[PDB]
Amino acid sequence: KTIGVLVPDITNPFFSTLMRGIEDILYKQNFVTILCNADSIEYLAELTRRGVDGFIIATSAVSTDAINENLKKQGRPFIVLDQKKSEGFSDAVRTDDFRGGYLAGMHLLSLGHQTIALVYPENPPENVHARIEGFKSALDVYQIPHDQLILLPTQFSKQGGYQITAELLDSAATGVFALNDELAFGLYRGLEEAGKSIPEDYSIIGYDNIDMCEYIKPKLTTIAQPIFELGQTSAKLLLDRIQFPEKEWEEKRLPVRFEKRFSTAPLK
Amino acid sequence: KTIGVLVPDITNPFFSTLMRGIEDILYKQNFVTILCNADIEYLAELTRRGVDGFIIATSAVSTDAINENLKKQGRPFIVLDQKKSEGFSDAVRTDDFRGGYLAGMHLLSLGHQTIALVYPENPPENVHARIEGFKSALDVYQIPHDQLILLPTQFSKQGGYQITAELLDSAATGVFALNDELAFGLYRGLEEAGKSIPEDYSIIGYDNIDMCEYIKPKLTTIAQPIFELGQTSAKLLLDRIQFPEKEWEEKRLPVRFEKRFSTAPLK
Ligand SMILES: OC[C@H]1O[C@H](O)[C@H](O)[C@@H]1O
Ligand SMILES: OC[C@H]1O[C@H](O)[C@H](O)[C@@H]1O
Ligand SMILES: [Cl-]
Ligand SMILES: [Cl-]
Ligand SMILES: [Cl-]
Ligand SMILES: [Cl-]
Ligand SMILES: [Cl-]
Ligand SMILES: [Cl-]
Ligand SMILES: [Cl-]
Ligand SMILES: [Cl-]
Repeated sequence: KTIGVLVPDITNPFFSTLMRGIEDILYKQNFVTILCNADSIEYLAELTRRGVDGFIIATSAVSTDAINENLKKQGRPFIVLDQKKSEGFSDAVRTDDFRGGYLAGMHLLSLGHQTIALVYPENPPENVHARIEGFKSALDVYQIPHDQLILLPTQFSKQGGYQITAELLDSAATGVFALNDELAFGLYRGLEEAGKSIPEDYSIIGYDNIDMCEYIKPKLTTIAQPIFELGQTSAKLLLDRIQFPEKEWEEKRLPVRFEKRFSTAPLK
Repeated sequence: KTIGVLVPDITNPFFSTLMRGIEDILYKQNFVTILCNADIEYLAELTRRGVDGFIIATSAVSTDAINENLKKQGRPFIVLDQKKSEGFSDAVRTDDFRGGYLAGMHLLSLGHQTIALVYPENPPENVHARIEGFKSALDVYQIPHDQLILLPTQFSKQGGYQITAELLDSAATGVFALNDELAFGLYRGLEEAGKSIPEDYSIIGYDNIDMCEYIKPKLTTIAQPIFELGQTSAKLLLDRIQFPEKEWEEKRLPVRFEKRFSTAPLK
């Protein structure tokens, strides 16, 4: 009666809210939900030995080999999502990353920003990469040369956003796409400390719509993933797989949406 | 080789940072750390799964469940935070009474005499100790226990947000929020009501989670040594596993005042 959830980063509200959505569904079927913070030790092997019944895997740190050796051999069904690539004989839930990046780009470009900084994790996971590709598709619509993107790779965290502020200030960028909300919060701090204002000096759009977006000032404009629902959907898929081992293999895709708040403005 | 960490609220950065401190130590001894959000039979199920030891930060795990599952099956455990002490366990605590006292003394030194307490309804004992410490400070300044504006709410950003209207028509000029998440709720509520911090309200929070340094003004707060708390809890458990008959310990770690920019002298 135990389901294991493997995430890249439990300190990110995205993954704790994901967990809450999972728990919301599993609790009703008397499953215990446990969470592992697995980034880049044999998590799967140990948890499989402990008799964990099924897994929900959101991290790329869990390899195909580890899944084959432990989950498949021992008949433990699993769901993949988020940073984890698809696997044979698993169900998946994904959100529309390409679309979300496209929406972010189109918003900044509609406001007249033409020199734009991209704040993103060095060596991004594939879902994050797809956001960047969608953003570049928006640049193509506006015929912005891809080398007018100011690339600001950093650590995927508030601290990482904070640390690239000096580079942002030394660039000609007027708008910023932060590849998650945590990165954006880092930028807020850096810009505040440098005596700058949002949106007067910089338009910023983030990604996820974690709750904190509504508690900072100005409130952060962002691409909303349906985070809680993503967790619920992953849990429902797993319960259905446990109840119906031979049901159709599914790769569900949930939409994102633009959440317009007060961290962007037309370029003057 | 698996250790179970039971927390009351994984969405609170306090508990995810706690977890990171625990992992930091356990990882080095090749232990797998798993986390449960517990506020059904967690212990019974995880004990059956062969979880080797537990770190229990939630009061939602009962003495009976511990006896029936952990003690019977020889699984050592550590208690902390919201969880009360248990026989034949080690504990690590932070100085809650002191922290509340520091918060009260700070607001009172600034001239605030009508103060609001924003706290969780049905507070756990550690949070109650903070409130008692705060009241001790009010005693030093001979503030009746009356003026104190009592604003119980849900233990969350949303809870802090939702008691803002109650705060606004009180005579309070200073606020002690019983954690940083509650304080963030107040920021949002006060901003939307067109108020300023600290010009209209002095606010002091509790925990010193990372976000305190990313909001504006930066939040004045009582720091718990969160990461170190997790590390200490993990070290105690490993020592108990290596030395089952070592001294039973109740470690207590200090708190400290983090003065930032969300308070100011009353004008
Ligand atoms: O915010 C954390 C990011 O990493 C994950 O991949 C999530 O999709 C989220 O956007
Ligand atoms: O911030 C969460 C609070 O609940 C817990 O009891 C912690 O000590 C912390 O202050
Ligand atoms: Cl969230
Ligand atoms: Cl949040
Ligand atoms: Cl803010
Ligand atoms: Cl949702
Ligand atoms: Cl959500
Ligand atoms: Cl079937
Ligand atoms: Cl400040
Ligand atoms: Cl011993």
